[PDB]
Amino acid sequence: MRHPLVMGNWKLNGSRHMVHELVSNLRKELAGVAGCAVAIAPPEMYIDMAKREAEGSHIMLGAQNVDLNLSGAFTGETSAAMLKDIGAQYIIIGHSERRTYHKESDELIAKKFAVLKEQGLTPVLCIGETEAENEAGKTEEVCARQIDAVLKTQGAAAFEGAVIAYEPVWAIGTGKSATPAQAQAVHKFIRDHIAKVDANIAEQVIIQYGGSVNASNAAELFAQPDIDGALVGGASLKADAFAVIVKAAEAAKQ
Amino acid sequence: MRHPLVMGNWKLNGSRHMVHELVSNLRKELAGVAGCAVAIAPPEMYIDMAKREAEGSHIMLGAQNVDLNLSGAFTGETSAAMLKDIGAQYIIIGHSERRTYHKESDELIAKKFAVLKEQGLTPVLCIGETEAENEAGKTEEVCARQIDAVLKTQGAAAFEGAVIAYEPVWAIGTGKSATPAQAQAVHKFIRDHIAKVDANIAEQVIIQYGGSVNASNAAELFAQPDIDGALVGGASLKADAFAVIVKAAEAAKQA
Ligand SMILES: [Cl-]
Repeated sequence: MRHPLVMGNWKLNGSRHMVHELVSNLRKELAGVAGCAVAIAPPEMYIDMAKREAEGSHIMLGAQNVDLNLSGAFTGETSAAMLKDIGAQYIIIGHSERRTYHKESDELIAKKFAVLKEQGLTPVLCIGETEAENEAGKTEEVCARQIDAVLKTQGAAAFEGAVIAYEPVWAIGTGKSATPAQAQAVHKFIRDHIAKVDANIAEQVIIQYGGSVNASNAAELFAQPDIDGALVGGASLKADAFAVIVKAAEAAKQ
Repeated sequence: MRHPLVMGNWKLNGSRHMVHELVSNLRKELAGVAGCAVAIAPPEMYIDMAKREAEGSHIMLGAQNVDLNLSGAFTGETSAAMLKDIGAQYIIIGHSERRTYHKESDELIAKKFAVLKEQGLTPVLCIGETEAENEAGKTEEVCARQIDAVLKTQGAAAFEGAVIAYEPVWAIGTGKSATPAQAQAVHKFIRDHIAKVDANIAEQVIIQYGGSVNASNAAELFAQPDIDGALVGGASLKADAFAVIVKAAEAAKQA
């Protein structure tokens, strides 16, 4: 029985005003929630402020990316040691926006995963297939490759305490939609793939859905046995909507 | 005359403890400075804390990079609107570490310059030639090309109130250093290049030296007429050393 995790990826959205309002409203909307863990990833300059504002709540912090070095002559980079130092626990790596827009390779993302692991932070490893890969029936091949970049170079124990987020990139448009059954099939495949190396590790990995989640499909999605929560995008910017998703995850896994 | 600017590029160095200690020590060491402007660029997650620690001093804040979007579905990016909101003013763009390790193009860097000007922020445009380029006699061609990415798309007016930092990249990990005379010749070339388009704008541009600057060598660099300060790396992590540099710039440019 895995404790669910709902994480808000704020993407490139935030301000001093917005952080104060949204974190305060999240605390209020999440009052009484005990059965679903909650994390947020504001833009990096606001992590400190958000952590301090989250004091008194159960909201955990996180970040949207990390680089490979801990310190040194690396102007503009993000250090895992510094993310740990300001209080970010859940660090998104390999998001589709970075694999695409920033050409981040599977191997680079696996290096990120390793640095996070060495610092004692929790990677949120994003994986998923494109429109063409999905059409060609390559969903499993792609997800296995993206996972193997870590599994084959770092061992199954690399996944102890880790999170994977499955992004059905192929379903981004309003023309295509992933059903809970389709999502479940991919999550089961992911878990089964790790289980071939270590069944115990596979059992404890948190596999979040990273496709669009709303109040009308959350119950069904979270009703699936291998779906352990969600990495939420736009809905994370509105406290009421985000809390509905968190409560649905709590209700489903109780 | 041009009022000098000494800016500390902390690079990938910082922690809450380090920020508090360093900013406190900088406040003390720089409290008596009048004739040199000072900025610091901590790692992005520490800008807010550093800005709050600097309140009450003349230390200005800055950042080490920016991306192109103000907001939206751009996981992991840095927004100029957010840098403005948290209090950063001097934004380093095109640093040699980013042109090399992150393959940032002249054109990308010029787009970053434009977004910063749209937000009322001050670009610190880094330019400079590699070991191979220096060996090939292309110092001027390279600097001209990197500057032209902005000048030929946004005009000389884009350089109002802006800063340029010249990095002799050929001096990094080669065990060599540019002499003050060599640095001065490059700075005068950069200024003359902009002057071909607008002499007035060229006279007011702050052109910082971005090679290695140390408490020991700051005076000899700041004695040069077209060197208006420095973008300091390692010495920026020790308040005593950084203050010696600031004071050297103040003394060199003082009435
Ligand atoms: Cl110090």
